[PDB]
Amino acid sequence: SGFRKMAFPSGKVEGCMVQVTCGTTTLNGLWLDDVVYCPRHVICTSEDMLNPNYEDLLIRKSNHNFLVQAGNVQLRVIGHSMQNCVLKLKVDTANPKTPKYKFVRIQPGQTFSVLACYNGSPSGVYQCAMRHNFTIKGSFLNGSCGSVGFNIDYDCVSFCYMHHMELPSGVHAGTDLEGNFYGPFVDRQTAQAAGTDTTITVNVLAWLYAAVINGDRWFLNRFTTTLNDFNLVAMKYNYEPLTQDHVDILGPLSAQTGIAVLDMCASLKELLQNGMNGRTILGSALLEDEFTPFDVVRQCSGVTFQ
Amino acid sequence: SGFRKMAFPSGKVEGCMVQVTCGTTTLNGLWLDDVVYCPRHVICTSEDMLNPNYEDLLIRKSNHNFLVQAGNVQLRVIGHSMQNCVLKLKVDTANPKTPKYKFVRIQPGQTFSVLACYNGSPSGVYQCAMRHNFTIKGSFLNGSCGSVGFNIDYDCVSFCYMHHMELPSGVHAGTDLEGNFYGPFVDRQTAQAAGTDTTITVNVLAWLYAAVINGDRWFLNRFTTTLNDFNLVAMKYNYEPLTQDHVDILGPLSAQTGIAVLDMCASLKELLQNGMNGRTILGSALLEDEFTPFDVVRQCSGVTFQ
Repeated sequence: SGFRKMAFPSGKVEGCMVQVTCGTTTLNGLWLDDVVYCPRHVICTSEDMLNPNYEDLLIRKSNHNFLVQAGNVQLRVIGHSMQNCVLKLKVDTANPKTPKYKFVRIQPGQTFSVLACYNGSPSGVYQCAMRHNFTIKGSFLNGSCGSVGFNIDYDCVSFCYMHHMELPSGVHAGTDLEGNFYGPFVDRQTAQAAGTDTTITVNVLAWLYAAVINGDRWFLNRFTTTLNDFNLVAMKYNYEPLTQDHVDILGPLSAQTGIAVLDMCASLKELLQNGMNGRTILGSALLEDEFTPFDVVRQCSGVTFQ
Repeated sequence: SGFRKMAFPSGKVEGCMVQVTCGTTTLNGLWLDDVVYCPRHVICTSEDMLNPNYEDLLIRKSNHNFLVQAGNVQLRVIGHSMQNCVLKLKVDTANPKTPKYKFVRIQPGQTFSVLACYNGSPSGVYQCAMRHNFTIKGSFLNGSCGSVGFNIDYDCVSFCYMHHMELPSGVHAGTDLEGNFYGPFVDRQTAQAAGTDTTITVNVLAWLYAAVINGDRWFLNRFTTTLNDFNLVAMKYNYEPLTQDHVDILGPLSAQTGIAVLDMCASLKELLQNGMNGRTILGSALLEDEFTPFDVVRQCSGVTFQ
């Protein structure tokens, strides 16, 4: 028992992180097979970032201008290509430590693990969620660009995120591994507002299920509700409207706990209206929304990876 | 910027986890060099755990009764020894993936990363702290025993924790890697009460520094205080008494922020007396105490490991 924000074991991704330098700029790349993936803004100076023309900046770069270092090993770049907001560097050596992998573009609400890296070296691992406004709330300092987010399934690593920017508000923006940003963000040092950060309702419900499984039952109430009545409340508190797909995803947890989804929604309603009255749920004094239904089933049934 | 509970990258420890089976019991071991370390209660049935005589139970076991599996590889056990509450199994093969490592016994307040494992396979990684009552607040299901806690420094993995028990209250107890339990706990299925779980004051202060570094400044107040006056408050709220060693450890963070330790203590005081009035600090609605001063300096200056 107990319930923790828990990352995937990072070892498969550690073995893929390299350092990429171009002129004076150093950041992280991901070395899968014989291709190194990195933020295209590796070709930029501090000044370029104010208003980069990436196509023009890229012209003044050749293969040899990209230094790729895996630990101390220097990799040889024999080809480069810009794909959306990421550079692909062809190298002469396949990564021996390449795992089974896929590139996925995730939907808002889905969670993943970040391996925060500096100079091609891993420093730490934490969980986060793709927010409904296409930001993440990470921990990223200068040099962290190219750090990646992922999920693991048995032996397959699904990369879903590459870190590119911090917005002036201090939240984080980046791309999938095809180089398309999540949301409206651009790789330019200009003003960019996020948008309303709505709570991921289906995640909060999952976490309520988790609490119940773990003996934290005080918030269960006598009431039920309707999808429409609940959603009236959700919309007042900037909660994502709950859909019948959401109800479906919560079915297994409903089944294990014997608590119908809508009963759980009525508990949520009363929490939103009355607050927590200074109590906690699973050691938090606010409603947590960065656990997916899958995250809870995982942690509650001890799923394992190779 | 941003501040997250962040584990060490787990890859060095992944490569050390094996599965240990003895009769009907399976749990995790740690394979360092040619020795496999595991909870001695691997020799116990469910019934034995009510009142085990480990010395007597161990007599009816030979080398061949310990099956050790690293992935699919079966390791050969050529020697066994019980040291406190852990078994050491000598195997005929040195772990090729053995890192530089040490065994450390940590002090209350210190944090570490847990790699939660089942059947010798890693499922996830999270941070926790050794509490002042020698428990940890983990996430552990059946089969998790032998999962380890650690810290990394450059290339050296310091193991400080092996998971052994869940107490009837649902918190977690275990040993250092010499097999000595943290606290008064025993490897027997009997009633065991934890003790008062006091807040780790020096950690809360660190996390206040962290918040300030990250722009969360609302709780800074006009006041200062004294060690004795603060401690009068700490003792009322079940906070660890702050010592001058604590003040010393916070010096670098005091220096970076220009906020004297005792000014920060007076802010804490007012938080303890007035609550948070429904605001948050670094996205929490309560005072967090599982970041060490070191943890904050780490995350705030991007320290890296090989």
